Amino acid sequence: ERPTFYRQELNKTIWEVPERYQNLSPVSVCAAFDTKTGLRVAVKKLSRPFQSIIHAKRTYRELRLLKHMKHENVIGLLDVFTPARSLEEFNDVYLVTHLMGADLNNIVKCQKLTDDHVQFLIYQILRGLKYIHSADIIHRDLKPSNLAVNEDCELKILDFLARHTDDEMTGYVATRWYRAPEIMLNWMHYNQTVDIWSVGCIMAELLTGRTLFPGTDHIDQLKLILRLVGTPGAELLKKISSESARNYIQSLTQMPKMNFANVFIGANPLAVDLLEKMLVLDSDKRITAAQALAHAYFAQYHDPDDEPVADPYDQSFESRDLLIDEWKSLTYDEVISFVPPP
Ligand SMILES: C[C@@H](CS(C)(=O)=O)Nc1n[nH]c2nc(Oc3ccc(F)cc3F)ncc12
Repeated sequence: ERPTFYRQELNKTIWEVPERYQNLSPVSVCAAFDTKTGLRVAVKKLSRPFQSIIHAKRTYRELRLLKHMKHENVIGLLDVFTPARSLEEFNDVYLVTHLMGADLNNIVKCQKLTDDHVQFLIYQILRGLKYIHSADIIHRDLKPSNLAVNEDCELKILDFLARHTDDEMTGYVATRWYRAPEIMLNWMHYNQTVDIWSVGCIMAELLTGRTLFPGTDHIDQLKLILRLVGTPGAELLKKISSESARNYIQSLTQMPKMNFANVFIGANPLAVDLLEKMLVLDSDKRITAAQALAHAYFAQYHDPDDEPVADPYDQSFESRDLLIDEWKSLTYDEVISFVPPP
């Protein structure tokens, strides 16, 4: 049956939530206490979820994605609710997940982590990614700020969705530093391995305490990337479906791949080897999450029987054109059909 809701203004926003959620505090996301489960939770009220087709579809997309994700190392949905009693009244959507303490930045904080810390942290990211990728879902925007960790260094992947504007990808910004070159410059139709590029950047940063490719702009970042991994070979150049981008790439003086052991001085030789396998220019040749988990660097964490894959994820809706009310009705069904985890 329908729980009792109570009203409360917070972010100059009127929040109407079930009584079970108490002590709401702005952190449009609020920290709260779930009296039913005893969990500290984050409650997110979507703003204008059905204002346009694009926005309505995005609301549907986020809910579908969150409802599907059932893995230790991936953000899960604890609850989803609306104060509405019917489709006609339906206008607001609230999403509930675990309140995560801090992100990966707060932990790195300009400092080198121990090799054991790096092992454990990257292991969990790859474990989550294997899961995510097995459902043919690409994160597309993995960075330290989308990786939440608790006191015990237990990690969850957040975000996934919305996507950054051209303005916020411009200049000296962490929003672009972990992005694979093929997606940063739209070289081609990208695949799941864009995320592996991002993991390599993250891992290097955990090892050195420094951003791997802190480009001041797209062009500066590419030069930083190509200095490390070398300029593309003929094989890759053919794969760059963009004639314009291909032509610019060929304007650059050729450079060989650097010695990673000389770049990551003092680092575990197994970490160096993994980095070389993640940070490959040609995305076809990048190591996958499943393959990376079997790499000797994770010997003390790897367990083939404790690295689950996801149930199939039906994302046919992505290529579907619908009206606002149709995306809305679909979103409503998803809210109403939600079943809480054990
Ligand atoms: C405060 C923050 C610090 S942090 C980890 O981002 O640095 N911590 C968080 N823990 N959980 C979170 N969730 C969201 O957004 C949601 C996403 C999906 C939902 F179902 C519900 C949400 F509220 N935002 C932040 C956090």
